[PDB]
Amino acid sequence: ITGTSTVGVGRGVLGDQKNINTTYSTYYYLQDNTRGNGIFTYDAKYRTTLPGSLWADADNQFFASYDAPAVDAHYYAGVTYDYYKNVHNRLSYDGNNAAIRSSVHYSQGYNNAFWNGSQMVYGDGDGQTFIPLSGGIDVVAHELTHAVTDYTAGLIYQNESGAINEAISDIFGTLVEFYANKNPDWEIGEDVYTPGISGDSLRSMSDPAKYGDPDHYSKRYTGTQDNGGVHINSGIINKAAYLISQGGTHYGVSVVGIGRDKLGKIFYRALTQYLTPTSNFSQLRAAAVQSATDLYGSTSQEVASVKQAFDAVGVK
Ligand SMILES: [Ca+2]
Ligand SMILES: [Ca+2]
Ligand SMILES: [Ca+2]
Ligand SMILES: [Ca+2]
Ligand SMILES: [Zn+2]
Repeated sequence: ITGTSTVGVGRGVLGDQKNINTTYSTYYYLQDNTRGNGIFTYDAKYRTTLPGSLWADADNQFFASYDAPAVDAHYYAGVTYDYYKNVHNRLSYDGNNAAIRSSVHYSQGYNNAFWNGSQMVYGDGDGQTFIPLSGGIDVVAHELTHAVTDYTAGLIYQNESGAINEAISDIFGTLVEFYANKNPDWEIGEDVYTPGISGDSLRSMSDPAKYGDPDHYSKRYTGTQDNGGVHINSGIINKAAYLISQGGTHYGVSVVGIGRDKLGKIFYRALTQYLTPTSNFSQLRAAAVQSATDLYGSTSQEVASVKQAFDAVGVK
């Protein structure tokens, strides 16, 4: 809508207070005009019809419990946008400042979130397996990253190329969590998963096997579930990415870590320059080696660590 840019305040899913960019025209709308062509947050009103209604509020204060998922979707989209702009010089997900749209309160008891090709969508959870999914900054950045991947490499959501697609989203969701300094870790979804149980998460990058996901290529899932295991086999790449950043010895293979900043630079380059819609794990390795080569030289420690990390998870 057309109006005056302003700033409101509210409380997120975890009860923390934050400022959010809104737009004023009779009502105050969740429309942030300070980033690209805008960040827009919508209310799906427990239906499955999308996008729903641009979020309208009478007084620019968002402290109602119904408000919480919208506050976080809107705010964390902004943070994710800032990460791509400040760190990788990328303007929104398409590189030309496309508007970012999210709907919250999607359906009833919906325990997922997703990018649907045009926008992000967040369930409220059922209150025991998940609380509202926009409460997790690694979740929001994971989904938004799917949009980045779709406009660049175009990795198909099937088999190995789909596992790569999921791992990239876990990797950048995590880097964005570290960027925001939001109690960062190498786990996925810990802030919104199982509010009854502390210390757990949906997936772990540092030790995928903790939840039954493979951490070596020899253990990859080869059946048909989950589109050929796109959320399962991602553990092999997540573990590789964790090793490149943090170092470690895994199945007897030792990796010298090069840290988060270089991990992000290497993977962002692989993603935007070398990967294609049908890339498999072996092609990911070549893309990553070539990226680190471009950036740091063929005899650098950085190239060496990328090679050892993929050797450690059995990807040749
Ligand atoms: Ca209000
Ligand atoms: Ca965390
Ligand atoms: Ca996390
Ligand atoms: Ca939990
Ligand atoms: Zn995903």
